[PDB]
Amino acid sequence: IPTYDIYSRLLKDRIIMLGSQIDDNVANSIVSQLLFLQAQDSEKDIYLYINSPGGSVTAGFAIYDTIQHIKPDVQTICIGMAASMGSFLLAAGAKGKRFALPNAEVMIHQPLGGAQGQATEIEIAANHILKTREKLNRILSERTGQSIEKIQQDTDRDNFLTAAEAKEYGLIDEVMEP
Amino acid sequence: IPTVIAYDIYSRLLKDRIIMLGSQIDDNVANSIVSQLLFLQAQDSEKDIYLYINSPGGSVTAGFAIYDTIQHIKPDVQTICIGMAASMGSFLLAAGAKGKRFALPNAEVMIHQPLGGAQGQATEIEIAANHILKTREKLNRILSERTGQSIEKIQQDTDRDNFLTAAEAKEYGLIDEVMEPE
Amino acid sequence: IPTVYDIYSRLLKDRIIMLGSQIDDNVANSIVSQLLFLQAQDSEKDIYLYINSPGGSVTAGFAIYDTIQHIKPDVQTICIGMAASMGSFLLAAGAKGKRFALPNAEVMIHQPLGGAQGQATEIEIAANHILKTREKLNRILSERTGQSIEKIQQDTDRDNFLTAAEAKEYGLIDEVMEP
Amino acid sequence: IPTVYDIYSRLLKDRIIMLGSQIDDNVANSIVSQLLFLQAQDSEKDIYLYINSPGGSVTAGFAIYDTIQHIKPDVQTICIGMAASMGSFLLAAGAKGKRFALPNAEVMIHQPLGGAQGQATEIEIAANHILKTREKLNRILSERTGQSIEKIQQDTDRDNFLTAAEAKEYGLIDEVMEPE
Amino acid sequence: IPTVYDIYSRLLKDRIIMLGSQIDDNVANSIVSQLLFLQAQDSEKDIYLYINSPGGSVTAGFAIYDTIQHIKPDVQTICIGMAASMGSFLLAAGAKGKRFALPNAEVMIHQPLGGAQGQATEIEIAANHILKTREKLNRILSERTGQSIEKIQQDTDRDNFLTAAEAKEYGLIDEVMEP
Amino acid sequence: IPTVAYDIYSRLLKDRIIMLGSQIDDNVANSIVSQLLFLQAQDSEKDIYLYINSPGGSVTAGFAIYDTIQHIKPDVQTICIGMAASMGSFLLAAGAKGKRFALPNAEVMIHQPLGGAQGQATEIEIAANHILKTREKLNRILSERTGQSIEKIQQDTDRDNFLTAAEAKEYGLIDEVMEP
Amino acid sequence: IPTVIAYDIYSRLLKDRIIMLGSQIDDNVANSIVSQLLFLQAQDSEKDIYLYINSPGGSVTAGFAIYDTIQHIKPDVQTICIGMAASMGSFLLAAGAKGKRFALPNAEVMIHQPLGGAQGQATEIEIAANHILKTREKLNRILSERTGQSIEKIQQDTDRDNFLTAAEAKEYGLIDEVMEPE
Amino acid sequence: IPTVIAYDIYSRLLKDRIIMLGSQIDDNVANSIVSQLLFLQAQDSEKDIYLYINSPGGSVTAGFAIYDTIQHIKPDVQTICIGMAASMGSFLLAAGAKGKRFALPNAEVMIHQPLGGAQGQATEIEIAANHILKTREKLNRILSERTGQSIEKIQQDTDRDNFLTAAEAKEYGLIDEVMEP
Amino acid sequence: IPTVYDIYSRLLKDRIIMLGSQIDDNVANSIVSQLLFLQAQDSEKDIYLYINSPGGSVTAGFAIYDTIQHIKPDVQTICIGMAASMGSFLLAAGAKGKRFALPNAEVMIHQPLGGAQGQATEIEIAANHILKTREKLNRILSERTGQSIEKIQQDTDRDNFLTAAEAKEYGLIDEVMEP
Ligand SMILES: *[B]([O])([O])[C]([C][C]([C])[C])[N]C(=O)[C]([C]C1=[C][C]=[C][C]=[C]1)[N]C(=O)C1=[C]N=[C][C]=N1
Ligand SMILES: *[B]([O])([O])[C]([C][C]([C])[C])[N]C(=O)[C]([C]C1=[C][C]=[C][C]=[C]1)[N]C(=O)C1=[C]N=[C][C]=N1
Ligand SMILES: *[B]([O])([O])[C]([C][C]([C])[C])[N]C(=O)[C]([C]C1=[C][C]=[C][C]=[C]1)[N]C(=O)C1=[C]N=[C][C]=N1
Ligand SMILES: *[B]([O])([O])[C]([C][C]([C])[C])[N]C(=O)[C]([C]C1=[C][C]=[C][C]=[C]1)[N]C(=O)C1=[C]N=[C][C]=N1
Ligand SMILES: *[B]([O])([O])[C]([C][C]([C])[C])[N]C(=O)[C]([C]C1=[C][C]=[C][C]=[C]1)[N]C(=O)C1=[C]N=[C][C]=N1
Ligand SMILES: *[B]([O])([O])[C]([C][C]([C])[C])[N]C(=O)[C]([C]C1=[C][C]=[C][C]=[C]1)[N]C(=O)C1=[C]N=[C][C]=N1
Ligand SMILES: *[B]([O])([O])[C]([C][C]([C])[C])[N]C(=O)[C]([C]C1=[C][C]=[C][C]=[C]1)[N]C(=O)C1=[C]N=[C][C]=N1
Ligand SMILES: *[B]([O])([O])[C]([C][C]([C])[C])[N]C(=O)[C]([C]C1=[C][C]=[C][C]=[C]1)[N]C(=O)C1=[C]N=[C][C]=N1
Ligand SMILES: *[B]([O])([O])[C]([C][C]([C])[C])[N]C(=O)[C]([C]C1=[C][C]=[C][C]=[C]1)[N]C(=O)C1=[C]N=[C][C]=N1
Repeated sequence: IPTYDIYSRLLKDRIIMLGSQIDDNVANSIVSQLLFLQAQDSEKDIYLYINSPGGSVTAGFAIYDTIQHIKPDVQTICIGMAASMGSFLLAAGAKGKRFALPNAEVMIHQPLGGAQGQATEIEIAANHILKTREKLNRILSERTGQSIEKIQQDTDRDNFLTAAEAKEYGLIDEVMEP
Repeated sequence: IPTVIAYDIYSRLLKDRIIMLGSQIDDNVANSIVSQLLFLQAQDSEKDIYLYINSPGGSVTAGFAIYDTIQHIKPDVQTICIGMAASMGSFLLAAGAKGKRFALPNAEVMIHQPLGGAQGQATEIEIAANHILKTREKLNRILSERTGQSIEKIQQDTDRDNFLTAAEAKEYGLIDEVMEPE
Repeated sequence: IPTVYDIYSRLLKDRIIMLGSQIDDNVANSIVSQLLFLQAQDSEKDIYLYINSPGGSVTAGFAIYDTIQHIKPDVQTICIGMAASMGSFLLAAGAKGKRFALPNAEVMIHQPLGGAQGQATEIEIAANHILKTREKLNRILSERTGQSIEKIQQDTDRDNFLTAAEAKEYGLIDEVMEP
Repeated sequence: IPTVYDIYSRLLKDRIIMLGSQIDDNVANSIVSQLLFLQAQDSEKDIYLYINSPGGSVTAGFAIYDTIQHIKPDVQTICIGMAASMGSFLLAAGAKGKRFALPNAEVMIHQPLGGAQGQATEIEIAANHILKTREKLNRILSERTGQSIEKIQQDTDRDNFLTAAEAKEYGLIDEVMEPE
Repeated sequence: IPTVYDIYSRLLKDRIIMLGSQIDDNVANSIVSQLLFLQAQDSEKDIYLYINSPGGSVTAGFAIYDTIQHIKPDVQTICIGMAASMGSFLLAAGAKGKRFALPNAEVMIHQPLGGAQGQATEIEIAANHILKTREKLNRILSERTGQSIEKIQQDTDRDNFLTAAEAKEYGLIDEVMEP
Repeated sequence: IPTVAYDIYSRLLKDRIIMLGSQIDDNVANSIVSQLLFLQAQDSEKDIYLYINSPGGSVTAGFAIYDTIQHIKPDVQTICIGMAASMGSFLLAAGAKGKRFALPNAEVMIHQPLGGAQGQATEIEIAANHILKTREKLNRILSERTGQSIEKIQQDTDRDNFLTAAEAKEYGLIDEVMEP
Repeated sequence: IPTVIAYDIYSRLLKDRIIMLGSQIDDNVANSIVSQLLFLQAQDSEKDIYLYINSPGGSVTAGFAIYDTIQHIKPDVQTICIGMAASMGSFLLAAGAKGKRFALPNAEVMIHQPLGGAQGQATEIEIAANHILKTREKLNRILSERTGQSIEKIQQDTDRDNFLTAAEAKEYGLIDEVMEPE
Repeated sequence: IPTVIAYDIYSRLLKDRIIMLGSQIDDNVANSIVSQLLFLQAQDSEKDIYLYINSPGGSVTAGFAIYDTIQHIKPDVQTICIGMAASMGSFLLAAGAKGKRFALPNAEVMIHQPLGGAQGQATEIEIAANHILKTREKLNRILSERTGQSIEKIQQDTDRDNFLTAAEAKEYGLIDEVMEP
Repeated sequence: IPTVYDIYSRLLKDRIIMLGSQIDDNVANSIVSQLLFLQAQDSEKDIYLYINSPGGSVTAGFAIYDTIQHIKPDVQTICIGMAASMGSFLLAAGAKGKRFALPNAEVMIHQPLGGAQGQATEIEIAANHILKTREKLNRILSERTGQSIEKIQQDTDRDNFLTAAEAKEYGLIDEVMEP
């Protein structure tokens, strides 16, 4: 905001700041930043700070798949709160390089959505959101080491975790101490 | 709206065992129709009742309050479609006493599958989808019994809005006769 | 609005029905109930249906139309002011020889209007339905006026305003009621 | 709103109809029904139509106009307050010799108003219709006032306010009713 | 709202009319109908018109004004609360000698208000009409109060509030009604 | 709306029939409670028939009805038509034992209470404790009325749970499916 | 949108012949994408262009502005689905250079039939219905050519919303490869 | 929105004599397109101009500001339909230099009669009706000149919305060539 | 909007001013500022004012009109699209011999529009003002076209649409610019 703006100045040092809800506009910007940083240097780590209430699942997967596709390691650092698709992206950082600050919060839960129309249309929408949850649970299981059954049970309702609990859960690797 | 020497016009027709269904079907309408049906049975459990239907449809459970009351009471309930019987309106038309389901010649009948909505967590959406799918299975089973068509044919024919003339509704089994002028 | 009965209830006692609004399911339900009541009171005496209406729902209009044709009494139709769209269709539906308009009353005919929203498949279903509805209206209007279906189709493509004398020449009414 | 009957129903018992609002289909249907009822009660006795109206729908006004001319009784018209637009047309439609205005009542005449939207072909249809409607109104008003159609056309091009005395000079009424 | 008849209908039985609202065409239609009804019942007995009104439409007020002057009975006018604008004009229109205000009633006089929109020619027509309406009001108020038209014009250029005693001095009423 | 002078519902009340056919709020409960009290005063022994087609509503309003049913001397039969959901299914289960019915295609739905809380953490805690105690109260009564364990009721009301009339009988929410 | 040593991030990617289509498709978006394609061809008529697609779809005519420009220009336009390619977005994904249409492993693809509206006289509704049906036939024919699926199968599979994984989109022929991590 | 170095993408294309119409046509759009056409004639009075058209149409008088400017200036203005050219958009497509009017293969063209509104006194509605009818006659006369169809055929073919494929638009005379790859 | 100058800034370098909107105070102050700037750059060279405008505020238009007459350079006016109301007034205000319209440009002339609300005295003031404003516009338009004031008054009573050829015949422009 102070004028580079401050975010452009941090991007020069390979730091991307996610500090909002995740929608297609945010995801397209984050993806473009990741591809640019890879083009600048395919070896150096990238740092993705996350303070986000979540957002669109498909927008989040644009970021997730780009993180996994590019050559650089992407460190993830939770400040404030990583909720919903934000906590999914926090867990998507390079293994060994996923962090939270000591008073940061992590929240996990199941996807939300809506369906309107004919019974046949509602069935299609329900099957899609159920398949999307299975996809999220399968990946979270791979990234945390927890069973798919445990992820399913633990996301049935809003589940708030301290930074220490998120490390225990396998969502992060370390609580970043001063 | 007008008054007869004092009854409003619908109260006057109710004295002759005629019930007019001429609106969307919601709980308020169903409560009134059920009450009229129970009242008419208490007055005379043998005489026929006449239910005129001009309705775009409405709530499935409100329609089933009327449907079940029709089947519970002793009097035959004749159904007469004027104008249009759509959605739950055509379901109630088909629910009239066998042999006593009618449509006037230019009345229209429309059948289709139920509509609804669901919002919230994936598990809540799944519960709502399962509920509306089961409701459709229930409606199709009854319509099959009342029309003679197979459940599979009902399912195919209600996937989208399906408009029938009075003559087509008779051929389908939704009514027994097209009422020709007296 | 005034009391004597309200004024419309007082006229109903003399077998007069006033259709003086847009035609919707509520209006059709009331008119059909009045027609059925009058037939039950006396199945031989004429009924008088005054029409001042901009039109309205086609299915609501057909509830009235089919009830007129079903009951035993002749239903005279009398246009005052304007009978447009489904209003002019009901005007033409009165007992043959007993369809009237006052000298400065206006009659308007046109094709049905509607809407469709959604998938291409759903728009196609809605279009086929409104087109079949137009064919149904045109066939009946042809029968009631003596005009060919082809002429009715041409003459309803756009709004077509008729004077009372032109409505008689067209076959929508039988007589212009003079003082 | 007072009860005696409400006050209007009580006056209707004495063959008086009160027009005190804009003229739309609901008002016209009521007035036509009152006129038909009064003729059925007695086809010989006069009816009195009081008019305080800003005007309204032309077709609704013609429902009233044609019913006045159709029925057997003379319909006296009495302007109180203001008879504007379709209201002044109905004032002039009273039985000749029995059209009145009170001394400070106002009369306004002007041409019809309307709207049109859509394709050029549709706008043309709507324009032709309102122009034919104006010709019809002007022709009848010429017959009822004795003024030429050309003068009626000129005098209604814009809002034209008349005193009661001016309305009598114009032929819209027959007499200014002075205090009894 | 209470019932005895509702309270106002009960007062009308004793020839009392209550004007307690803004004056519009609906109110004038009711007041005029009550005046005609009372004259038809008895053309000699006085009528009592209570006035608590902020004013309203000039033509609606003149419907009432001309009916008061037309009918045979004397119409006493009694201001309670406030008689403003067309309300004070109607107060002054009561039978001479029978116009009253209660001691703390307020009277306000001012010039007409209106609006005009459109072409210059239309604005000119509207301005001429409201100016001619103001001249008519001033001429009648001059006759009713005994004040010159020139004085009425000056005293109504802006809102002019009067006590009951001042209204009597002005000629708008004849007496302040004491207990 | 029709008249028999009685409206149709007043006419049914003469035969000890009460129709609950809307959402349950304080106004509806006030009306139902008053009808129950009136019927007891007319005849303290004869059965009352309460038809239920309701999506539910306020818990405290529902308990005004519930406690009145249990307080009065007459048995209250409950008859579900259409749908008895949420507090509606609670009241259906509250009818006199042996006299709780559903029509064959009527639906029953049970779930836990819903609410909201806003303000300071202390205020949110008070509101949360209140809705949890309210849920425990509902579940304890439903367990007594159905014969199901409290643990099963809690399990079966965690989310919306739709039951057919035959399933509602098997569950213990009603005693019989009313056949034609 | 951050700035780079001065470019905004998207202008910086355009320097390397990368176009980001990351919103609903309307005339404004199509004007921008078409102008970028024309500019890139003018810079170099031989080098590939990369079109990233994360779009819920949008206007069919706006999508065809982009589609026809992709086919008209000389460079191959690679298409890469990230996140979701739905409706006209999945149609443009399938429009990339054959062999150079990609989706990331967790990207979603959705296909369905066109949506629209019609209001007015019966003859106007008929004109609008005929137009949207002809538009659907055009989309299906091109999608058949681009995927290898029959027109009949496309019609069947787009009757309702049809969600596909990246792997299923490859089997369907909408893309050529699922891009696995580098 | 993207920048080329500094030009926005549309300014960079204008440097190569390309004008992009990609919106409804209102006075603001017409002011901009007229200004670009004047500027390009000032930069070079001989070289062709390329006007891409993807437009639902819009104001007739705004469209005529563009139309008259195309005919007035010395350079040939090529018109290229991408997406859709409807209503005044198809009128402008047909207004390009003869032999240099193009549509891409899946571009749509739609022709129809003008739309408008009128409110007020009968005399004002008559003035408004006469104006829109004269405007329709003007549009039909010019479209006849530019397509080679008779005025009577243009009138009949524009009574309702009339959608054409690119190939149908060429046969009609609205364009000269379907641009193939 | 096209930018490196925007396109309008580039045309201003060549002494071209583009009027392409309604005329309000913001537009007038921009146009006046451009005219004054151009005069300061070169007081001898012509200025070109393109006009496509539905009109607007009379006083804003007179800010432009008086500036055109005040500065030394000839201001050519060129109508493209439509010059209506104050737009056609400004079109007629260009240097004599240098007022143009393109062949399919339209010109519309009519009387001023406005509004007035409040006391009768206030409506009278507003009516007198718009009437004097119309007299001022007609007198200037008479001078710039050669038509009598009486003819201008008659021809602007309602909306009067003119082709470019008719506007030349009327005297609002000097030439229809052919290709
Ligand atoms: B969360 O709350 O951020 C969650 C992500 C996940 C890891 C549990 N996101 C969602 O549940 C979103 C909510 C949303 C709906 C609509 C617009 C934007 C965001 N859901 C989806 O993206 C969704 C919904 N239905 C089907 C598929 N995806
Ligand atoms: B119809 O359109 O009348 C139809 C009845 C038919 C298929 C026999 N009714 C419905 O589909 C209604 C629509 C509706 C929704 C919400 C409020 C009122 C009406 N559906 C339901 O009643 C419904 C929806 N979801 C689940 C169960 N029931
Ligand atoms: B008219 O204008 O009254 C006309 C009747 C005439 C052609 C004999 N009615 C309609 O066109 C109505 C308009 C309408 C739309 C929506 C609500 C109410 C009225 N159309 C229909 O009733 C209709 C019927 N079937 C299909 C589509 N529209
Ligand atoms: B007046 O102002 O009441 C006037 C009557 C006068 C000329 C004898 N009436 C109208 O101009 C009405 C206005 C109106 C429009 C819409 C709803 C209600 C009233 N005009 C018409 O009735 C009309 C308009 N266009 C065509 C035909 N009739
Ligand atoms: B007053 O404020 O009541 C006043 C009356 C008079 C005795 C000075 N009335 C008006 O000025 C009204 C205001 C108004 C009320 C309701 C509708 C419209 C206007 N003015 C008019 O009645 C009127 C009369 N002729 C022209 C314009 N306005
Ligand atoms: B149900 O949905 O009818 C249910 C009743 C129960 C037996 C499962 N009712 C509620 O959950 C209501 C919802 C409501 C909220 C606000 C106003 C009206 C109704 N809840 C309560 O009444 C409630 C909520 N919080 C605390 C106490 N009571
Ligand atoms: B999709 O949902 O994006 C779809 C494209 C197709 C490949 C399945 N687009 C549409 O269905 C659009 C929806 C829309 C409507 C209105 C404005 C913008 C977008 N339809 C159309 O573009 C359309 C509608 N009717 C006729 C022709 N084209
Ligand atoms: B079209 O749909 O773009 C069409 C152009 C023509 C070639 C058939 N445009 C119009 O019909 C416009 C529509 C419009 C109305 C109002 C504001 C903006 C656009 N009509 C006019 O420009 C018009 C309307 N009435 C009179 C004169 N011109
Ligand atoms: B026209 O429509 O541009 C016209 C000018 C013509 C007669 C040469 N202008 C006006 O009539 C404007 C309309 C307007 C009203 C309100 C805001 C903006 C524009 N009228 C006036 O500027 C005006 C001037 N004096 C008094 C009242 N109105």
